[PDB]
Amino acid sequence: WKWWEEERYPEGIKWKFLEHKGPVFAPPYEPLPENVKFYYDGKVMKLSPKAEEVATFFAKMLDHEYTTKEIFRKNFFKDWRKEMTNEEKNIITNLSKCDFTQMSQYFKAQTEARKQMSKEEKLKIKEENEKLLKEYGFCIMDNHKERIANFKIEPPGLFRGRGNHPKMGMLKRRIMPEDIIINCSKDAKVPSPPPGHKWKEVRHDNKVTWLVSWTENIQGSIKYIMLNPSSRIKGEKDWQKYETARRLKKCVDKIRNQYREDWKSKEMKVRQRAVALYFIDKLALRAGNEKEEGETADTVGCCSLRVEHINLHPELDGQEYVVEFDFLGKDSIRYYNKVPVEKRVFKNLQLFMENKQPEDDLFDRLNTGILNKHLQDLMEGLTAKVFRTYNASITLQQQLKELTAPDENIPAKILSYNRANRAVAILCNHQIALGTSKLNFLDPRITVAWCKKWGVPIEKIYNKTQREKFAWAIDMADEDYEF
DNA sequence: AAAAAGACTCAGAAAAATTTTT
DNA sequence: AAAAATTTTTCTGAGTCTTTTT
Repeated sequence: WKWWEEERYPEGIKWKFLEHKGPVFAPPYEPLPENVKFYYDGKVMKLSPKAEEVATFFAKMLDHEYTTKEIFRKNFFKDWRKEMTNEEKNIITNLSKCDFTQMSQYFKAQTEARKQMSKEEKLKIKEENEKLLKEYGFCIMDNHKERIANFKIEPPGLFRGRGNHPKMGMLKRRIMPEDIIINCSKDAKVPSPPPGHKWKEVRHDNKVTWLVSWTENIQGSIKYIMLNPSSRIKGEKDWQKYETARRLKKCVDKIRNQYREDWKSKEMKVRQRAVALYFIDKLALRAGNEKEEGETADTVGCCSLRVEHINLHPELDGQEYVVEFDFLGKDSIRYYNKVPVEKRVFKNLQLFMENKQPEDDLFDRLNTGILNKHLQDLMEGLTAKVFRTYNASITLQQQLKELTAPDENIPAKILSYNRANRAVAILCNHQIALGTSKLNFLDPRITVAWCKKWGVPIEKIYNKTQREKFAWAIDMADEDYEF
């Protein structure tokens, strides 16, 4: 169904009808075989069901060094006791006297056991799996069958944040139907909660896209279940995403001229803003929103850089006015880069950097909101993130341009393609991994044009899954598309 | 005015399928 | 074939940006 060949809905309205079967809850907990033992202070101790299970989580991760760290254990053990009966709380005073080995051994067993299984067994579980997909992996939005991305409820276990995360080891509880909110069209058949239960709520909100949600206990973040990238609802937003970035293309040099001018501004705020944008524009720096203390690991972005994240070098290794960046970004991915900037920028930074402590905010007097506000003014619907797309995609365009070899073999052209990709991955700082940018930053039409231009079969670049994702791009693109 | 809540994009790990060698 | 290597898929965490609320 070439949904791209249809009329987009008004703004706000996401669909008119929607019907799903709700989430597949995590299966029940089967207790350990009586032969599988736990010991506390070297004394066999059979645990309460809830307690046992939790111990199993830990027991199941015992080999990761994860389990050696202080936050993890502290976080872990605390939560576990909560799940203990009173009397258990009385005996297990600490985690250090617990023996999860028999527990650890057991599962490892189960592991290899599975890793060696009969082929028939291998197929039985696939057919099983497949059956699941047919039953809960699709929904009906408006007039068609659409696949649901994540239909399996998040299973209880131990929280695993990125980097030096303060909530590492905390227990994720089991989500009950009483925690789930259902989103569907009023006229649609309501999925029936499991026997003996009730949904938290059933809503019919067509301004949103999700079919189910609930709140994740450890961060209080709302989780959702939405459709597949192949969705119209998904593919449309993405097509629009790239559309916007091309609009930026069309007024980038203008915006640029402005900020360069603002560097000169009287009001320092205007200056911080402008420098900040310089970076975003030039280095592809993220917004850098203000994170809630103690909730996540310490990672910063453009607007949230603390003065200690950059080191100013009037000169270094040949170049002058070099900015040395060194911080952890989203997912705690490290950002390190020595950058020769405009003398003006450099000068502003010294100024932004004076009279402060290492922990102070470089661009104090500035935030993402302030930033984006100005951006939208410059261009309707313009945000810091648009810059990243624009850059990636535009970088891909020229790179492939200058790199694409006419007197080249398909095998050869593919590499040209992949190098052009590295350049992007490089700027986006994906760690090197071309996946993210290929999948989320590059206007696929660019790749479709190229394949066509160079008589290279899409199949050679895009995998099955990706093709389904970029089908719009695939079906509606000239050899002559130009981002 | 601002902060908390809400929703949707993008991120690498872990795992599972596939392929490629030995 | 085994087992090692690579690619694909699943998972859900981590941001951006928005809207509600106070």
